[PDB]
Amino acid sequence: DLGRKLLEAARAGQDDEVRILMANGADVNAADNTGTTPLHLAAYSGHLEIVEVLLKHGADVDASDVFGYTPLHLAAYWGHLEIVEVLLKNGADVNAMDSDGMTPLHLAAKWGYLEIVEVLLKHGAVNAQDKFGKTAFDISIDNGNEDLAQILAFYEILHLPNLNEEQRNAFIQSLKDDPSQSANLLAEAKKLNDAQA
Repeated sequence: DLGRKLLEAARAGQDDEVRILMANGADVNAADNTGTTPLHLAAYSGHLEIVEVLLKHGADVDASDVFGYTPLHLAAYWGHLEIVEVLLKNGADVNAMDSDGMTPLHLAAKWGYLEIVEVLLKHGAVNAQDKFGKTAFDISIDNGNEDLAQILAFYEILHLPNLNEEQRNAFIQSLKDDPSQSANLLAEAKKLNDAQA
């Protein structure tokens, strides 16, 4: 049973066993009844090289399990920066949502992965609300993570349509003087954004 062997080797990080299983015609996109594929297990376990091989042989980069998790979800949840970069480089939907409406940005913000949040925003990650109506910034505020709230408020302020350059740079400079106030400045910015619309 080559599919099961490929799933086991993908989860255990056995690179040469994955190569040999591929050489015998194992299905790159073999999924168990939960919808979990070898790319899922390699992105979850943190095996970058197996991610690169699987993607090289045609692994579905946007395969979702019965919970709605894509491999990008798993890489963001478990803090695998380089696997996030590799999956995005191979066309992963940066805005994929799970059963709870959560994007990889939500899961990366949940654990305070600053670099993964940066990489996701570089690839055009969108600000979305989960089932609880919460954004990645809200998650940043529920936790005591000042840096993450500062970055996410930087991006929210950066993308407001009705602020002019002097106001936007004033809010950004106000995000570098005291980051503890990142939650208040964004609200001030949003009020101004809606007064000039």
